[PDB]
Amino acid sequence: MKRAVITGLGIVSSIGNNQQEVLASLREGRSGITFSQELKDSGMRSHVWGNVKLDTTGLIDRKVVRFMSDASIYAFLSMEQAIADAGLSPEAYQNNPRVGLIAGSGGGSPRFQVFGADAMRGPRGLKAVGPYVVTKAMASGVSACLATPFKIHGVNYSISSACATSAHCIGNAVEQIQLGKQDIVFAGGGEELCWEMACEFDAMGALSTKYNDTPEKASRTYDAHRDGFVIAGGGGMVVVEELEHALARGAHIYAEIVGYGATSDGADMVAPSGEGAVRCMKMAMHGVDTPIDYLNSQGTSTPVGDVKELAAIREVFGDKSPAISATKAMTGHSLGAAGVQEAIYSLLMLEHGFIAPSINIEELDEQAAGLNIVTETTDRELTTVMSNSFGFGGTNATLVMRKLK
Amino acid sequence: MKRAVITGLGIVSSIGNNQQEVLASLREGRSGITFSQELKDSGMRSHVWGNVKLDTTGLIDRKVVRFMSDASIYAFLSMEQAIADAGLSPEAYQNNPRVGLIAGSGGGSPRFQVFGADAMRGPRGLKAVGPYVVTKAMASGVSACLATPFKIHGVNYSISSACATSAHCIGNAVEQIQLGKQDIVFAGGGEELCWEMACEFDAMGALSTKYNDTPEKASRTYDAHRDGFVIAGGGGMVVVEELEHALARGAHIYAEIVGYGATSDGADMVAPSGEGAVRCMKMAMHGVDTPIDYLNSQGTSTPVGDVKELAAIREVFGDKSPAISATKAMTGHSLGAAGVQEAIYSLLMLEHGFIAPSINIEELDEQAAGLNIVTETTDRELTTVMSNSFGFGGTNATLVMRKLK
Ligand SMILES: [N+]
Ligand SMILES: [N+]
Repeated sequence: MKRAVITGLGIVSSIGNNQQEVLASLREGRSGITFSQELKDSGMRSHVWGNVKLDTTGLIDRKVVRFMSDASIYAFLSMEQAIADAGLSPEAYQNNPRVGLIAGSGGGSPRFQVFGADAMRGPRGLKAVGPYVVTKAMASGVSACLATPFKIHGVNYSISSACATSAHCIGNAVEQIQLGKQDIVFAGGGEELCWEMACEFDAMGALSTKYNDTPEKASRTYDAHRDGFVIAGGGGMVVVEELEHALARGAHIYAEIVGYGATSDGADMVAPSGEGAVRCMKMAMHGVDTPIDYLNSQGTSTPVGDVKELAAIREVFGDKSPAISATKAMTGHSLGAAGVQEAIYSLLMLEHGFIAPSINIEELDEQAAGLNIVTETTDRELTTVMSNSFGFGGTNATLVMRKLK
Repeated sequence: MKRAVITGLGIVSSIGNNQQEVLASLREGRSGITFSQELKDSGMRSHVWGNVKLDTTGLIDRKVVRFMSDASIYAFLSMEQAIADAGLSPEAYQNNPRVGLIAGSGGGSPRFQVFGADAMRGPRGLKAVGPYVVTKAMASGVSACLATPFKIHGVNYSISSACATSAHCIGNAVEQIQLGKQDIVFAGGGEELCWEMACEFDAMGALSTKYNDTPEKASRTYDAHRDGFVIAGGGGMVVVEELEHALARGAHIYAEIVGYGATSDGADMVAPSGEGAVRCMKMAMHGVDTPIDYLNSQGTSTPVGDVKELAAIREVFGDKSPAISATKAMTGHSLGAAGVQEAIYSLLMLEHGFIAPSINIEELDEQAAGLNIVTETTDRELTTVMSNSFGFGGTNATLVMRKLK
C-alpha cells in the first residue's frame, strides 16, 4: 500500500518556539519548567509548569483568533511553521479535497468552559458569555479552528486519548494516506496551560509537589525520588504526506512512518497495565526489520508509570535494549500536545544525529538497571526511532520512524 | 478490502431508553422535548431540551460509575445494549486484541469541568475536587470509561467533531475493519445535558427561544418559522464487525456500511458552506450502485443551516430526490451523540421498513421545493439509507448503509 512520510514540522513548546530553539534546548538538556504563581494562587500543591514563553497577542488575524482557545492558538502557530517548513504554497494545500487535518487536545478548554459558567452566573448573564465560547470549549476546537482558516477541504476532526492524543492523530493521518484517501494530512495537537485543568490532576496526586523551590528539577523521569509529572502546554504539527506525492514535488523528507501501534489496556482507569504497552510497541514494530536506535519514552515521571513502561520496554526488546531518554524531564507533560511534540523531538534527533539526555536522574531507579538510559547528549548516527505515548484511560500509541536513503 | 456490517445497536435518547422504545416514538412521531427548570433558572433564553427520561441510579457498578460523567453513562448503557443485541459474550469480545472501541462526545463534560473549578475555589480546595474529575472532564472520557470496564484490548480513543462526532467514530471503525486491523469495533458516543454547556449555545443565538411555552413544538426543522435547535443529551453505540467474522458466528446483520464520507468546508466557523456537504455525500455514494431510498439529514432546525443542506441535497440528487426526514424535530440535537443515534434511527427504519415523520412543519421552506420531505410515518421497503452529520468547524460526515444481499 501507500507509504507515509513527514515533510514538515512546527512546534510551540516549553523548550522552544520553533524547531531551531527546540534543537538547541535538546542538545543542551535545557529545562523548560518554571515556577507558576498562577498555580500557587489557585490553591494547588504543585507550583511548577512547562509554560510557552511567547506572547501570542496579535500573531493571528483578529477575526480568526476570536474563536480560539490557547490549545488552538499553539496548534495554529505550529501549523504555520509546518507549512513553511514543508515548502507548501497556499495553492498547494488550500481548497484541496485530498488535503486534510487531524488534530486534537486532551481536555479542550477548561478555562473557557469555566468562563462561560462563571459569566452566565454573573449579573450580565448571556451577555457576559459571548458567542465565541462554543468554538473555544468544544473538544474539536483544535481541528475546527485550524481547518477553517487554512482552507482545508479533506478530512477534518479531532482525536482525543489523553497523553496519546496527538500520537493517535499522526497514526490516523497515516491511515488516511494508506487508504489512498488523502495525499497530505496535517496532524498534531495543542493544550492550554491553566490551573482550571491542572488542579484536576493535582487532586489525583499525579503532579509533582516536592520540588517547587527548584522547578527545573521537578520533572525527573526514572529518578528514585520522582513524585509526579509537571504539567505543560503548547502545540505541534507535522505534515504527513504520501511518498510519491512528496518525491514528485521535491519535498524534504525527515522520515517515513514505518510503524504505528494503537492498543487498549482494558484494566485500570488511571494506571498503565504495561501489557497493553507491550502489544502497542510490538504492533508498531511489525515488518520493521531495522533495529530501534533510539526510543523516546512516555516517561511521565510518576512512581508507578515509569516502572510499568520500563518493564514493557524490557519485554519488547529484551537483550536488544535501544538508547532511551525521556524528554519530559526537560519539557514537562504537554498532555494532548505530547505525542506530536515528542515525535518532533525524535525527528530532530534523527535528522541531526544525536540523542537528547534524560535529565535530573540523580539516582537511577533500581528497576531501570541494565537499560541504556542516556543521561548526556550523545552524537550518533540514528536510522530508526520509536516514540511511545501511553495515556490515562488505558489508551496506547507508538510511532516508529525511519530515515530514507 | 474487508467489508463492514452492523451486528448490534444500543441507544439512550430523549425518545427512548432502548431501540424498542425509540422505535415506538419514531413511528408515532413523539417528541422528547420538555420544559427545563434548570435552563430557566440558569438565566437562559431557551427553556426546552431533549432530556433522557431514565433513572440510571444503580445501573452501573459503583467502582465503575465513579469515573463517569453523564456522556459516559449514556454511552456505557448503550454499549451494554449493543453487546447483548449483537449476541456477544465476554469470552468473545473481552481481552481480545482484535476488538476495539471508538466513541466520543462533543464537549466532554462542561458540568464536571465547572464543578472542579467551583470546588477548587472553595475552602476545601483539592479535597473538594476529588480524584475523579479528570476521567469525567477530559475529552476522551467516553472512550476511556468504557474501554476499561469492557476490557477492550484493541483500538481505543475518542474522535470529536461537533455534530459529526459519533458519525466520524463509526466511519473510523469501518476503516479499522477495512485495514484488517480489527474484527469488531464498538462505535458511538454520548453527550451530557446541562446548562453549563447549553448556555454557550444560547449566547451564540443557536438555540430556539420562541416556543418555551410549547416545548414539543420548539424543534421544527424545515419550518419557515424555525428559530434555532433544541439541545439534547443521550448516547448511542453500534457494533461494527468484519463481514466474514459476522457470518461465521451467525450474527444478526442490520446492514453493511457501503459508504463513508468525511470532508471539510474550510470556510466559516459556525455556518455550513454546502460545498463541503455536497462533496461529503458524493464521497459516501461513490461506488454504491443502489439508489438512496431514505435520507436522515442534519436538519438542525436553524434558519441558515437548514437552507444550506437542502441546497446541497438538491445539488447531489436534483430531480431524483430520496425520502427525507429530520428526526431532530422530535428528538432534538444531542450533539456528539447525534451521529450514532441518527445512524440507529436510520437502521431501525431500514430494519422495520418505514419512514419517520418530520414533525412540526406547518409551512415548508421554499428551499425544499423539489424535494421529498416526509411529514407522516410512511411504510416502505427501504434498502439503502443515508445519514448526514454536519457540525461546526465545517466538519462533515456521511454514512450510507445498505441491507446485505
Ligand atoms: N514519547
Ligand atoms: N442525520
